[PDB]
Amino acid sequence: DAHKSEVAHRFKDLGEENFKALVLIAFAQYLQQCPFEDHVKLVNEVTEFAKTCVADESAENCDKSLHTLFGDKLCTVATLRETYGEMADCCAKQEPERNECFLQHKDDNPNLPRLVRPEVDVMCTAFHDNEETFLKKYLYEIARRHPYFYAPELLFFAKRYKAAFTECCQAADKAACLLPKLDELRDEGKASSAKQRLKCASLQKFGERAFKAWAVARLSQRFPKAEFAEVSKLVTDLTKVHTECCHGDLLECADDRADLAKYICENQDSISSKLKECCEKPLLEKSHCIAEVENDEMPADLPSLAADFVESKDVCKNYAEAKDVFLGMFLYEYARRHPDYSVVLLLRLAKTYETTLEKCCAAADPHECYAKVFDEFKPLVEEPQNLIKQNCELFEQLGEYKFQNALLVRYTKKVPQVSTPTLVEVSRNLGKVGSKCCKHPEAKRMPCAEDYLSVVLNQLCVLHEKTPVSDRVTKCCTESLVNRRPCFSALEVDETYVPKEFNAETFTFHADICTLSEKERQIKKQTALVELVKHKPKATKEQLKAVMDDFAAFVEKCCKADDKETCFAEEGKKLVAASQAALG
Ligand SMILES: CCCCCCCCCCCCCC(=O)O
Ligand SMILES: CCCCCCCCCCCCCC(=O)O
Ligand SMILES: CCCCCCCCCCCCCC(=O)O
Ligand SMILES: CCCCCCCCCCCCCC(=O)O
Ligand SMILES: CCCCCCCCCCCCCC(=O)O
Ligand SMILES: CCCCCCCCCCCCCC(=O)O
Ligand SMILES: CCCCCCCCCCCCCC(=O)O
Ligand SMILES: CCCCCCCCCCCCCC(=O)O
Ligand SMILES: CCCCCCCCCCCCCC(=O)O
Ligand SMILES: CCCCCCCCCCCCCC(=O)O
Ligand SMILES: [Co+2]
Ligand SMILES: [Co+2]
Ligand SMILES: [Co+2]
Ligand SMILES: [Co+2]
Repeated sequence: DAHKSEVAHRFKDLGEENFKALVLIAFAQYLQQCPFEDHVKLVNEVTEFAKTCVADESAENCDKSLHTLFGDKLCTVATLRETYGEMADCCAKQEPERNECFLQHKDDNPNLPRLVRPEVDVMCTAFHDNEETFLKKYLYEIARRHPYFYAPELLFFAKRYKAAFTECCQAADKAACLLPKLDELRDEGKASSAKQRLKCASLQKFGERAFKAWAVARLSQRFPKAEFAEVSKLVTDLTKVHTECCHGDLLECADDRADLAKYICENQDSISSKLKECCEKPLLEKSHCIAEVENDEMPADLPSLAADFVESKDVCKNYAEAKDVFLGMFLYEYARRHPDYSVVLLLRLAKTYETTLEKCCAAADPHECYAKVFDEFKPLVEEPQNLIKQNCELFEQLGEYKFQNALLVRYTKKVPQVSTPTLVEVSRNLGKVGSKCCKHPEAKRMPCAEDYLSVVLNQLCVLHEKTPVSDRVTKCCTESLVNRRPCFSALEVDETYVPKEFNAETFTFHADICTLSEKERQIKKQTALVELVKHKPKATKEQLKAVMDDFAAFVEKCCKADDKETCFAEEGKKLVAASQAALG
């Protein structure tokens, strides 16, 4: 509907709850150093003003744009120059430039102390006694630490956090219930943040064409019944939405997503049969629902790709008159028939086909030259499939924890220069990827692995390039995204590496380990295993196994011993000397 007041407009569309939550997020992301109660006050002022406008749109300042009003509120902050320095100078600018000014002065890494997780009982009491304040303080705390995380997506995590507390605080064992859930949500939060940045970094580092190629592949998988023309229309729209979201303006990004959501829901008949329930959903949820929609089933009578792309005599002619449209159609056709492939695999095939057409269409006899291009696809398809069966079989033999340890040893041996915390975190996450994706049937394993492997390898690459230690990791991280995982898969053992000198404190343990959680204990042991491998990198899988066995016995025994701490000391020096002798 037409509206005199934009803020009254947004308010009625979102509802009061979502509005108040998003305003809090927006303020926390722009003013990261201001305390909670000042933010609560601002939220309440903006919210009370919104409701003035809902009641009377002819009221003072209700006609103003939400950008103008938002900037106006920031500029009423007293300590703005004293706290944010030159951000105060934004206030001397007219509104087109002012929001741009403010947006540039967001601090990606604010110097804020790590957010500590309270005990389960204190959280549950806080949740019980003061639900609104509990949940909003933390929304504030997370938003100010993540100024670029898309606010509506953060709102969606907050609701799952709320759900976890509702269930687990009434449980018999609260901590056994709650802490796994909070660990999952944190992982998904770190993953969502990873993807968002990775989209923008891909788009800038590699450009639209490659971005669109990725999108063609994925949308053809999701929507195999759609005609190429429609897919291409969605890709073009999807590419522009990303472009404007990567600039970081919330309203712009939200409006764009909701336009694309609106388009897709009006054209369900031309896109997918799986959009129905998504398209009934309210504003913020609809775009989010559509992003996570499941693959539609493929049409029945699908011709072979050979006809248009190998056997036609007009392959070169059709290619030459529009190369990207032709390659787009190739990718569209291949992808829609193969939801079981990774997008990157599909892009490798499309790039192979491109390379082949480029040379073969310049040969005296093209039709001959390019007649067996589909043979080049066999190894490309094989390579990821092999690793899947190979890792998921090993996962089934060992279980998550020991699978993780198998990885620790493998990757420490390959890149021993990486810091111990990084190797532990990456190997654990890689372990979970196996734990999650290996449970799927074959058809679903490769897309699963690609998605989760993408965020884990992003997190590694992000960590690494802030503190570089290995050129080989650098090369894998700075390569094309299509080649990133194969580059990492190709890393060999570093036979050059000179062992880390012995540090007795690293391999001394204490009685505290017995009472720690399964998670925390595993981490202390995994830390030690990395260091063991770094100190003895020529140790055989079987030699380490013997040390790992003796260590298990050491823990088990000293955790039943009366005097725990002298056990750990006395037996500990024994295990260490024996191990040193063993691994010589
Ligand atoms: C989107 C966030 C909304 C509210 C979140 C409430 C959760 C608070 C408990 C976790 C605090 C420490 C962070 C963590 O390790 O999980
Ligand atoms: C520890 C806070 C977890 C909150 C999860 C919601 C999404 C926020 C983005 C990523 C949060 C954790 C990032 C970090 O470890 O610094
Ligand atoms: C290039 C600066 C504007 C950033 C645009 C925001 C959208 C991307 C969200 C990424 C959040 C993670 C933070 C980071 O990795 O820098
Ligand atoms: C709604 C987003 C779908 C279209 C994605 C655009 C192409 C960018 C691909 C590069 C980033 C990969 C991250 C991921 O696996 O999600
Ligand atoms: C950086 C490599 C990205 C993948 C390259 C695949 C090449 C074949 C696809 C050509 C681009 C199609 C773009 C489109 O029409 O949407
Ligand atoms: C884009 C810069 C200013 C953003 C903050 C404006 C103040 C209201 C925020 C909440 C309402 C809009 C949220 C949305 O539609 O996604
Ligand atoms: C696979 C179907 C595509 C439809 C998704 C529409 C939403 C556009 C994505 C824009 C990304 C903004 C950042 C984010 O929400 O993570
Ligand atoms: C580290 C164990 C993860 C569990 C699954 C193994 C993944 C191996 C295949 C990787 C495929 C990703 C997509 C691709 O590069 O084509
Ligand atoms: C510091 C750790 C770097 C090494 C870990 C990255 C490698 C994981 C990607 C591939 C995992 C499944 C297939 C494979 O292991 O080749
Ligand atoms: C050569 C230096 C002395 C080594 C002392 C033993 C430390 C290695 C134990 C860590 C691995 C145990 C993990 C497990 O399988 O539970
Ligand atoms: Co309207
Ligand atoms: Co009660
Ligand atoms: Co625009
Ligand atoms: Co080198």
